[PDB]
Amino acid sequence: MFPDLKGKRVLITGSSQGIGLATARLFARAGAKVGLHGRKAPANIDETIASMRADGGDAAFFAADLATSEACQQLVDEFVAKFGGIDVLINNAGGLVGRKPLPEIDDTFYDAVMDANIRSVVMTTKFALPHLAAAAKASGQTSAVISTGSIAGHTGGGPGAGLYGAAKAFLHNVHKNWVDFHTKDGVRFNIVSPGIPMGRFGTAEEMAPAFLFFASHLASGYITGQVLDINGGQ
Amino acid sequence: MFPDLKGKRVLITGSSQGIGLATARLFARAGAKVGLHGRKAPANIDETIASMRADGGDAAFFAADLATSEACQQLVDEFVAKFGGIDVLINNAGGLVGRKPLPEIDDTFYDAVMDANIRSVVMTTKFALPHLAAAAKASGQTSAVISTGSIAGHTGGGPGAGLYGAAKAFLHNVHKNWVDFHTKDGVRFNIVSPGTVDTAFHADKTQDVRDRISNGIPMGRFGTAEEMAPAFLFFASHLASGYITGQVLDINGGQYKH
Amino acid sequence: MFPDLKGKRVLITGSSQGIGLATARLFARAGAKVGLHGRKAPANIDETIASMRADGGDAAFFAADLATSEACQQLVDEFVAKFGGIDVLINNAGGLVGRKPLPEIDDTFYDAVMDANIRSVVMTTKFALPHLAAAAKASGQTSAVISTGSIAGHTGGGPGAGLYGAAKAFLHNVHKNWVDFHTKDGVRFNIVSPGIPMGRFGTAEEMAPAFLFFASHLASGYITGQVLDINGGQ
Amino acid sequence: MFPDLKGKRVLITGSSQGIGLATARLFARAGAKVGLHGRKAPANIDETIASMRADGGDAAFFAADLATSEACQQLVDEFVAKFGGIDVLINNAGGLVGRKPLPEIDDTFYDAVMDANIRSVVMTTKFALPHLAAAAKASGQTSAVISTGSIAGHTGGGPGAGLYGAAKAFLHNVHKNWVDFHTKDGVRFNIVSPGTVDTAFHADKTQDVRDRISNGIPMGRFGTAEEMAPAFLFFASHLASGYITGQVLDINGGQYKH
Repeated sequence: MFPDLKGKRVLITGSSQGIGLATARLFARAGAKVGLHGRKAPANIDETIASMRADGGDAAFFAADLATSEACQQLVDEFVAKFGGIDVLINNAGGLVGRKPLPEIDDTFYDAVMDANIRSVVMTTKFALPHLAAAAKASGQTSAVISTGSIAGHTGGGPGAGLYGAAKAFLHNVHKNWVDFHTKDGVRFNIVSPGIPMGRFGTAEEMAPAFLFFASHLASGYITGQVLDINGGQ
Repeated sequence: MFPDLKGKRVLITGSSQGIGLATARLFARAGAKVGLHGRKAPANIDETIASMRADGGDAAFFAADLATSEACQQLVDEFVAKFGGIDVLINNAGGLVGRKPLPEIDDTFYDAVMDANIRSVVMTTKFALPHLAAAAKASGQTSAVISTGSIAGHTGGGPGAGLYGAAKAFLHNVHKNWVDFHTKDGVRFNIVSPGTVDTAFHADKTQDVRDRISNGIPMGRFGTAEEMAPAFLFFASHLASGYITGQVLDINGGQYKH
Repeated sequence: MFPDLKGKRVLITGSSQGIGLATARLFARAGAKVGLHGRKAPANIDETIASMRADGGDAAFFAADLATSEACQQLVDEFVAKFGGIDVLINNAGGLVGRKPLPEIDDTFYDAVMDANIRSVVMTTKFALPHLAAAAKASGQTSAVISTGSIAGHTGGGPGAGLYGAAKAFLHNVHKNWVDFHTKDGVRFNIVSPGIPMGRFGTAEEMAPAFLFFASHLASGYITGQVLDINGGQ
Repeated sequence: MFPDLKGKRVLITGSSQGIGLATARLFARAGAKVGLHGRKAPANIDETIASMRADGGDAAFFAADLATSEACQQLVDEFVAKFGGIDVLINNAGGLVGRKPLPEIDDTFYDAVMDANIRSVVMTTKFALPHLAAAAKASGQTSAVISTGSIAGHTGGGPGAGLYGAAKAFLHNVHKNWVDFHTKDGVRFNIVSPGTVDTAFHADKTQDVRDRISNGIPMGRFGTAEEMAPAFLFFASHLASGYITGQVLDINGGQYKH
């Protein structure tokens, strides 16, 4: 959607389905080289890659459970081995995991939610950072980190979702620290967050352009530390 | 920057210079029909209009002081008479008026700041609304209102700018009400909130002050007017942002306080 | 409710009824000298003053419509003529005025809401400031400004209440400027803001202690620029 | 500071020193029965307990590292065994652990910060909740949970403190969920969020750094632990704050960024 995305090396965690996949398809159309990721390879992964290549981009799939640091390191290393560097990281791995009210929150549930939603983002960003910085140094422009937030990161998680909302609030805040200390490395950090004034739920296609906007130096070069909610007024 | 902006009728208040102008230019490059506005025509207005038309857009200039409701209604009426409707309203008119500490804020100054920055936005949006709604009904998509906020609307105005910051905070909030009651009219309301931008707005600042500010911004400099523009087009494009409403997007290089 | 409120000179705008009056009664119990205010004197004003004096404080009533600057100046002057200075200003004048949707917002309604809710606060604070500063200089402690906000100043006004919510948001912000530029004058600026998790609406008595807390240097001497919502989780 | 605190059973995690201790002292002066807590007893613990008892309150010390759920459950159980129930929980345990830039954040450090600051609050609140609810049911009023946030939870952690700031932001948010689902249990949840306070927390800072910070704070200095305490009592008192829940109160002398 932006001319300066052509050839950009874009790693998108949690892109085997949903918003992540929709976003990956848009980047490929823009001519980007896209790292697809999930815990397991989709059965139709070859078709998806073929389509992304037909659309004028490139794609490769990487399997990993990003709940551990070693998996985050391996994903980054595999992606760089394939495409030679990183221009854009999209942290979209994560999710609800399950729903448990406070009296039912044990260690196993806590660890599941916190590792899936926070450790994944912190460690993947950590390992991607030197690559993102090197890319920005080489181009004289900016590299981009975009993490997926939630409306719950603003006003709290729903039933059984206390930890999920708070985990997303964590991400909103840690990005502020990353802005303060890594703007000097040429990396911009922004967040997209996929009763309702619009009277309907949003689609995956409606969440995707915002990711490309935040990824494009042309579009958003002076924009960092932002949280863009896509919620039809919710 | 987005293909669905071609032919869109875009009224941009405060677009003679600076952010408003840079934004107008980008819209015309996208093929939009742009209403340019200021209190009086700038010396370069013919050149500006020519460039916008060469780009495949269109442009017409409208003079108004939007401090009164009558001027807001007349601007909207004149714009509709020229272009036939409204798809996008950008409320960018406003300004400091001056810098006065609290002890020096008399009615003249208070009224000047409040009318320039708040009444202008409320009344211009009011008069544009039926047109924006009709356009959305006709297209089956959405029309857009985008208002210019400020970093000051989050963390407070600087020296003598207490009313200016608070006026911008007013705009940030009133948009929430408009989302709640006019989303059903097919209108999306969003805010672009510039930080410190290298425009006439900050031309009074000494080199020492500019340097001080620049050193405190993570990106190490003031923004440019051109760095503000893409966000407006993004919010104006149903293709790009059709499920986005009631957002405030800060363009500040990491800066959150004056 | 706090021992250091004894003898404090407390001007409370919009205190002839409701939250303002309830707050005034608490200050008088704490031994404060209280300026009561409304557009018109209540029919039972003499009884109210007598009660406040019986409770160990003092009270006087001042009539004014604070929609104009001259009325704000006159109120401050009358209060200082009566009590000799100002330690605490509570800006509680204001209100909805009426309910009009955007297409019905004309100049007369706009002016009504904006003057009642914003001009009143800006001008009363302006005229009270030199007195507040002199009081803080003399005691070596702090003087206090407390303005009444609303939940609407955070999440927007309800039906026909767009301007009211936004006016309260204005107050939230202008206080930040006043913190930046008048903390040096020994004045603290805070806000109290009187579907619902608690399953009930709040009372005037439940809104009052927060005002005394923010007014007491002992309780809140390092606290400024705050907004305390009293809404049962709303 | 409030008459209804007399006899209240108040568990304060991280109360050996600093803010937690100053808060504990003020509660005991109000006649409360206070649970003091740290990883190990401070040298002055007998003196502290003596002073609190002389004031007409009571105090007992409980050792725990609240990084594990087991330790949180044991603390709550031991407190209830001593005092018979819980009226107020103050979650003040936490800390930096260390300062590490993002490249240096390994699992050991991450786990240490996250467990110390988040798991501690989640698990201690979980185990205290049935007691807090029973106390509120019995009194016909409310019990209170107050957690210590931070300025950093709003605007981000400083050098090497990215996880600490974000952990505090986590606490600010999770309280919203607890309000939504446990208000019906008669428990109010509020946060006291200190700015820069003159405690052991900042003892590592050079004079140059302390001076720099102090000059940027509107009130011109770090806060004291004693300046934090009244807010906790305010939030703990049903008399004072019975209709107040889900609030975050910053005590920062006008400072909003590190």
